[PDB]
Amino acid sequence: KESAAAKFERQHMDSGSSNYCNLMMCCRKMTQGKCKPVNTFVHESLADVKAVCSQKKVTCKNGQTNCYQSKSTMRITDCRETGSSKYPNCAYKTTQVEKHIIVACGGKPSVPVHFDASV
Ligand SMILES: O=c1ccn([C@@H]2O[C@H](CO)[C@@H](OP(=O)(O)O)[C@H]2O)c(=O)[nH]1
Ligand SMILES: Nc1ncnc2c1ncn2[C@H]1O[C@H](CO)[C@@H](O)[C@H]1O
Repeated sequence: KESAAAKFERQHMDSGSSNYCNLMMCCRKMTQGKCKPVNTFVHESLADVKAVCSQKKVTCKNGQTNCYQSKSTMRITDCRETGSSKYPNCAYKTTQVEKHIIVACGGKPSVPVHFDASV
């Protein structure tokens, strides 16, 4: 069983083309069983992302208060399923932007365990 922190790294970290999401959603296993409809990859170092856990506290979309917002914008890519997408033939629109990220943090040490939003 993969931990929440490991799942966060696999689905969201790509510390670092229109086919980017199509390749990544597949390699990171977000197209098995169903096409994950929306996902965000963060291109900052794992250290910079883990640091968000000690940055600005904000409320989580689900109501929890263990969420934090990055102090700076970060380079991210949003992958969104296209209308033509249909499992097992998933298809994604890739959009790069620079925005702040909001993540839920948990564990000891407190590390990201869920990508909540970009803002
Ligand atoms: O900007 C956003 C907002 C939400 N999500 C994702 O959308 C899914 C539904 O909220 C969540 O993934 P999960 O199914 O693993 O919990 C969350 O990570 C993103 O990737 N980016
Ligand atoms: N605010 C949140 N805090 C922690 N985990 C969350 C939150 N929203 C969704 N999740 C989920 O993401 C985790 C993925 O490992 C699940 O364990 C479940 O907690």
